[PDB]
Amino acid sequence: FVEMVDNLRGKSGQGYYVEMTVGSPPQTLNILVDTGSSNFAVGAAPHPFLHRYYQRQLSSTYRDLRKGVYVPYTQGKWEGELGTDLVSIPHGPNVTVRANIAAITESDKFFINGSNWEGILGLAYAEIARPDDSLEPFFDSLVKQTHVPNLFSLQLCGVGGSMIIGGIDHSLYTGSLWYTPIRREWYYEVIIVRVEINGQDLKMDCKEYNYDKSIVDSGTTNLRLPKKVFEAAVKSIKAASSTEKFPDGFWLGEQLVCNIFPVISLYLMGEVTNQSFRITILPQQYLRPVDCYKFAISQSSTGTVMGAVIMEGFYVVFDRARKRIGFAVSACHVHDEFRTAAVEGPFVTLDMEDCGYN
Ligand SMILES: C[C@@]1(c2ccc(F)cc2F)C[C@@H](c2cncnc2)SC(N)=N1
Repeated sequence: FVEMVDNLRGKSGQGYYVEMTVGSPPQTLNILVDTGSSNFAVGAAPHPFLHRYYQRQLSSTYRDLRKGVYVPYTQGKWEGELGTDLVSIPHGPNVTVRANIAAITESDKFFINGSNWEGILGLAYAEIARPDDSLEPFFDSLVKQTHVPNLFSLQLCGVGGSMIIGGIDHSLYTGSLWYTPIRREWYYEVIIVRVEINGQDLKMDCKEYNYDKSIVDSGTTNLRLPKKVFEAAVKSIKAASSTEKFPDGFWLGEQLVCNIFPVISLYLMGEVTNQSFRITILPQQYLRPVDCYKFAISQSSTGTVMGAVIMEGFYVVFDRARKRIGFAVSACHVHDEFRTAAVEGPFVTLDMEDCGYN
C-alpha cells in the first residue's frame, strides 16, 4: 500500500481527486473521489473548464451501452451516454477492470472553473446509481473482476491525502479503529446517537440527528446537519464562543469572518448492543480558510452529511465486506498544542436503534 500513500490531490473546497486511466491505449484523467454517489462519470467533450476529457473514438476497448442518463442535482446537472471500457488506477492496485462509464456530454454547475479534475468516482452502492441499480458501480466491478479485497480507506488531509484500495495502512492513523455499522447499503448510511458541544449534550431526541439519514460523504465539504439539529448546535456554539461576538450571517454562512471555539462530538452506534463510541473535531476542521474563514457547518433537508469537515480529522475505513465504517485519529489532521481530534470508546448508550429514521 506504500504505492497508494499520497495518491490524492486537490484544492481547498474543490474536492479530492485520484489519477485514473480509461480506454486502450490508456487515457489519463483526474477523478473526484466521492463516497456520496455511485456513478463513474467523466467529461467526454471539450467543456472550456476541463484540462482533459475522455475521447471514446481513441479507445479500441470502448463498448456502447446505447442508453443515456440525465442526472439533476439541487443546483446543476450532468447528462451522459453510457458505455463500458477498461479502467486502471496508476497509484492503486496493479489491475485493470471493465467498468461502466458515463460519458458526460452536457452539464451545468457540475465542473468547477479552475479545478484540476474532469470526472467523478462514485464509491457508494448500486441502489443510488443513475439511471437505476442495474448499473454496477465501479468498486463493485473492481471486487467482482479481481482479488482486491472489498474495502477501501480514506485519509483526507487539510490539499492531499490517501485512498488505500483493498486495505488499511496503519501508518495513516494513531490509536485504534472504532467501527459503526453501515445501516443500509445505498449511501454509506450511519447512525448518530448523541451530540456534544464541548462535552455538553444537545439533549435532543436522537432521531433528529438522523432525519432523514446520516451519511459519510467525501464529495461534500461541510458538516451538514438537519435544521432542527443545526439550530440547536449553533445556539450552543454561539454560547460557548461568546467571548467574541459575530454577525448572525456568519453562522448562516452568508458572510465570512476575519480556543474560543468548542469541540464537536458525535457519538456513533457501536458494533455491540448498547455500545457506542465518539469522534471529536476541532474548530480547525469546521472553520475553513477562504485570515478569512467560512463557518462550514450548515443546515440540511437531506439529513446529516459528514463531509470533509469530519473526514479531515480521521482515517476512515469503508469496510464493505463487513458492512461497517471505521474511524481512527488521522496522523495528518490539523490541530494545536491544546486540543486534538479524538476517537474514544466504549460508551454505554441505550435505545440506539430508536435513533434511525424509518
Ligand atoms: C455528485 C455530487 C457532487 C460532488 C462534487 C461535485 F463537485 C459535484 C457533484 F455533483 C453531488 C453533490 C450534490 C449536490 N446537490 C444535491 N445533492 C448532492 S454531493 C456528492 N457527494 N456528490
